[PDB]
Amino acid sequence: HPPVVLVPGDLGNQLEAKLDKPTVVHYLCSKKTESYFTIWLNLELLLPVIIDCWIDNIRLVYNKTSRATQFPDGVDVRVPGFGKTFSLEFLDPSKSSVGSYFHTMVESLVGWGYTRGEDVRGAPYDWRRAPNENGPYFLALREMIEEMYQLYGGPVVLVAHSMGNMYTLYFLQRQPQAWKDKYIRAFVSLGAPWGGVAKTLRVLASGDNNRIPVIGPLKIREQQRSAVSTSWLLPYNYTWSPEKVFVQTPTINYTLRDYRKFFQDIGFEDGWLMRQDTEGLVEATMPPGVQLHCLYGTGVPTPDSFYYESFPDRDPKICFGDGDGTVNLKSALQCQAWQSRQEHQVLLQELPGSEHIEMLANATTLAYLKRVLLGP
Amino acid sequence: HPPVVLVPGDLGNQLEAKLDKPTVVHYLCSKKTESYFTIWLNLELLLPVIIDCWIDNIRLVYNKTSRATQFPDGVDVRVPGFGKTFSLEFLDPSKSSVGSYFHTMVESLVGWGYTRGEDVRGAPYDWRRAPNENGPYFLALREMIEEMYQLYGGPVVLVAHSMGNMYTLYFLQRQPQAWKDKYIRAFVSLGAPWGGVAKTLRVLASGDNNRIPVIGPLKIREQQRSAVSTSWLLPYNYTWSPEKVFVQTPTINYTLRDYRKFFQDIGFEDGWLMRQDTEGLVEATMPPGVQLHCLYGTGVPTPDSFYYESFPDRDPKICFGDGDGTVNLKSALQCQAWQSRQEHQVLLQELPGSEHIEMLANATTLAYLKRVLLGP
Ligand SMILES: *[C@@H]1O[C@H](CO)[C@@H](O)[C@H](O)[C@H]1NC(C)=O
Ligand SMILES: *[C@@H]1O[C@H](CO)[C@@H](O)[C@H](O)[C@H]1NC(C)=O
Ligand SMILES: *[C@@H]1O[C@H](CO)[C@@H](O)[C@H](O)[C@H]1NC(C)=O
Ligand SMILES: *[C@@H]1O[C@H](CO)[C@@H](O)[C@H](O)[C@H]1NC(C)=O
Ligand SMILES: [Cl-]
Ligand SMILES: [Cl-]
Ligand SMILES: [Zn+2]
Ligand SMILES: [Zn+2]
Ligand SMILES: [Zn+2]
Ligand SMILES: [Zn+2]
Ligand SMILES: [Zn+2]
Ligand SMILES: [Zn+2]
Ligand SMILES: [Zn+2]
Ligand SMILES: [Zn+2]
Repeated sequence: HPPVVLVPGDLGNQLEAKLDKPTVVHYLCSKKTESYFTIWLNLELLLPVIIDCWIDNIRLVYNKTSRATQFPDGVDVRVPGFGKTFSLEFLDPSKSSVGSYFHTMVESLVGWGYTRGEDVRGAPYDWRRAPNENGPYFLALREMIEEMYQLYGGPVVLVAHSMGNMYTLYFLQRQPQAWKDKYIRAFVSLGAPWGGVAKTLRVLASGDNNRIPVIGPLKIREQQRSAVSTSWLLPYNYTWSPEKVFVQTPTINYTLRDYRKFFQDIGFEDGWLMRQDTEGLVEATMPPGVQLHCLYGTGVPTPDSFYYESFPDRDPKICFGDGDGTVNLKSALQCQAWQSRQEHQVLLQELPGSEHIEMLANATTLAYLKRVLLGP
Repeated sequence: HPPVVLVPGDLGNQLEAKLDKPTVVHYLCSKKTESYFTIWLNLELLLPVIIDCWIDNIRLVYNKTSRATQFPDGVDVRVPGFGKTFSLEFLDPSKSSVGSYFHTMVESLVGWGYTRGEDVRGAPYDWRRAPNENGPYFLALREMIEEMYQLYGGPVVLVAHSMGNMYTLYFLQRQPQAWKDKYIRAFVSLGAPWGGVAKTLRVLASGDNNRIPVIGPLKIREQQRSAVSTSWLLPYNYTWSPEKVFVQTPTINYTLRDYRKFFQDIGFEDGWLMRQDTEGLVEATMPPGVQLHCLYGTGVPTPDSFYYESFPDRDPKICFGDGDGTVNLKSALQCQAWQSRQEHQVLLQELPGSEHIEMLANATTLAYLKRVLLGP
């Protein structure tokens, strides 16, 4: 069986932090820690009495001089488990039911003959950032793939979920074709947000605590705005219409042509700079150049626009379209466009009724993956 | 897949003729024919008893008043199969092994999904002339390209062999940039004689029957001198050195500065006029202005000069340099010069050991073409 590398989406692998901060926002917050602690996912840190401490540690500071993000002073954040699977099978070190992520898929692979950290390996990353600030991650990923090719006697299958598809596409578009032809067997794409997702507007405007409801919406908005990866997934012109209204107020309508004014009207102009930094990272029409399987969910009510009666501090009324609940269905059209652009096969597989996160543990998803890896 | 137009080199497509001649050079020659007959390639016409009849029909008459060529009186020559492929896949209507030309490439294209005369079409022409006398051909080529763009939903890839590269470069240099940006996807150049070939001197001086050995060398020289395209491919100053000696006699040495004296010393002053007519057709330093793939053969002994002990009626001693057997390797330098001169990519691809004619049917050549048309 071919070696496998797993690339998670946003919030899709653990993060750890160590503190030696010059100041704290509240006298209850720790200034300095003995060693690293799990900052995601750790329910203990999200209680209302100390939720402000967690925000001050997991947010990113944007630097206009360098056009890059920085951790807050004295805070280090590292990504554990690179080349392994534990930080990616469960999001909470206690391994709760809520935080079960890649575990079901990893367990299937091991059942088929794989060995964790050997011929199946995870490629976690700091999903708060866009690819332009994870240069070292992609170098590490290339070396891991070359290593796995040598050890297990064949090219590697890349399995990416959610935002990880955009990380993997960025990686593949920038490797030479001869390298991909030698080292990559296939690219299995699970719920890829090609061209952005409409819910990104709501995330920036008023926050979205859907995946971690213990955090108040205005508190998580502080962290979600500071993450470059949020603005990176704003809707793109090569998928959406420039006339499409994503945010509607009694006064103004915001299309994808109005991101500059949108960021100014929500009091977060740094978002516009991060959109500038990230809008051109993924080439609009360049295919990955490897055999591709695009698996996408349909039949799940998916937010396509938002109406605010009180903008932007009150939850909006959501208007729903088709998709997997997160990724709008029109994103799958991008996969179909790559057929004419590359020789390698591009297979599209609709998953009716399969939700964005739940497709990772779905038996139909795993059945498709099994045919790719083990053959007929 | 992108539409494809095939442009042949010299001798690279069939020619047909119809006769209503006022006189014949010999009483065995036909004066008037019922319909058109194949004049190239037709081995029946080349037997020694009637070889003079064929010369009198396929030669061109140069007219000093008009600075143009004319068919002999009462002879019409037409180019069959424009927009199709039959006149260009095989040079002999019997389809001999010798005359198989574009057939292998066309067969590959059809294997990849193309359809003869539909999204792959030939652009044959009267290769006896230089571009200044094929004005209507280039008009027909532009209309065919615009038609193919509309019918098949994309810009066209031009695939040219041998002299056809100079025809295609002449065409592209003279189309507006906005037109090429819309209608041309890429230009694949196979064995292009950028800047002339040294063997042209030998052709004019004493004839060269290498591609059709049944014709005596002094007889074919009559036809090759009368063809404007011969003088058009004399070595050019922007490739060769002005001090390079192409023809050596016990008395005189001929460089590219001596073409007028050369044409006088071989008793063919009309050639000097045809060189004047054609020396400025292709601009020396103007790039094609489209994405370009320059495929050139190396490692094949290529005539670079000639020594005559008896000038110019006896076969010379040949001195060999590097190239594809016909095109000297320094011609590929012209393609490398165009990188700095245009925005579109200029790719250079050496073909070690690939002969001028044989690269058209070579699997490595077709493999390169496949990636251009179908993508990675
Ligand atoms: C931003 O980066 C610049 C250049 O690295 C550095 O001088 C400056 O200290 C940084 N800004 C902050 C707030 O750290
Ligand atoms: C798993 O995916 C299949 C195919 O999309 C879908 O029919 C089924 O409802 C999903 N399973 C669950 C539990 O949603
Ligand atoms: C050459 O062209 C001139 C002008 O077109 C014409 O008058 C003359 O007849 C032509 N010469 C021959 C030999 O046909
Ligand atoms: C075909 O081209 C390849 C690459 O240039 C060359 O190595 C090989 O010798 C050629 N094949 C023949 C039959 O000449
Ligand atoms: Cl494939
Ligand atoms: Cl280009
Ligand atoms: Zn996602
Ligand atoms: Zn609407
Ligand atoms: Zn609506
Ligand atoms: Zn709607
Ligand atoms: Zn040639
Ligand atoms: Zn010499
Ligand atoms: Zn020599
Ligand atoms: Zn020499």
